[PDB]
Amino acid sequence: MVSLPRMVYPQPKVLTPCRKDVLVVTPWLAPIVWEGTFNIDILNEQFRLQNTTIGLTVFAIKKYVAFLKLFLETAEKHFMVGHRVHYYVFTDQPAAVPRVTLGTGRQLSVLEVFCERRFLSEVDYLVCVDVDMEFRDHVGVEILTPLFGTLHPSFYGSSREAFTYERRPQSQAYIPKDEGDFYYMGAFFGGSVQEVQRLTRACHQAMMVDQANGIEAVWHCESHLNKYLLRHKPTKVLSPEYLWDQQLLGWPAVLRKLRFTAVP
Repeated sequence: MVSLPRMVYPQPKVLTPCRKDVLVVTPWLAPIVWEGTFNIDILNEQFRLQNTTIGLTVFAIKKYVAFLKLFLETAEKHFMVGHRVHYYVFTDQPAAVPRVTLGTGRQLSVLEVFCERRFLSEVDYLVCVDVDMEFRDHVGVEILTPLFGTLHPSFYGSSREAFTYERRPQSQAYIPKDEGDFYYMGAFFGGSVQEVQRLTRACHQAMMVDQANGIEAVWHCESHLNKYLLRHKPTKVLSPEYLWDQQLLGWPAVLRKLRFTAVP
C-alpha cells in the first residue's frame, strides 16, 4: 500500500457528524454508505494506487437483452469512472448484445449460456447486478470491500418481523422472526472475487439442498443471499441510494442521490 500524496480537503470534525438522520455504521462496525459519509477523492486515490480492477456481472436472458444498451451506456457515465472495469455479460443471445462505446481501461466480455479461475486472474472485485436498471448518479469505489450487500428500498424502514425472509424451517434460507439485521436486495451485491465465490458456492449448495428436499425459497436467490449475509456479516452495507425505484417510491428526503434505479 503506497503513500497518499498531499491533499487539501475540509477537516472531518469529531463532534459534528455528517449525517444525523441515518445509521452510518452497523453494530459489527461495517460502514453503511450514504451520501455525505465519504470523500470520494481520498477513496479514489486509495483504490487507484492499488490499480484496482472492478468486474461488473449481469445476466441478460430472453427479453432482458433489451435492457443492455441503457444499462451499459449509463454504467459508462456513472460506474467506477477513472478505474479499470471489466463487464461480464451472460446471455443466450450473443448477437443481440449492443455495440456500446467504452471509455479507456474498460472492456466487455460476452459469455454465452466455469468462470472462477478467470475472475481471480482478471479482476480484484466482483459486482453482481440486475440488468433491468440504469445508473443515474455516481457509483464508485466507496462500495468496494471484501463483502457487501444493499438495503432493499421497500424494507430499509421496516422492523425485522416484516422482512420477507424465508420463514419455513424446512428451507436452508430459514430465518426466524427474532433474527435479522436488514433485508438485502438480490439485485446488487459484491465484494472481492474470493468472497463472492464463497458466497455463491454457499448459495448454490443451499439451493441444491432445498431442491432435493422439494422446497423453493419464497424469494429464490435473494432469500439465500439474506441467510448468508445474516451468518457472514458484510464489511459494508450500501444504502437505498444504490438500489431505488423512483416510480414506486418517489424521492424521499433521506435520499440525497438516486444512483442506480429500476427501469419501467
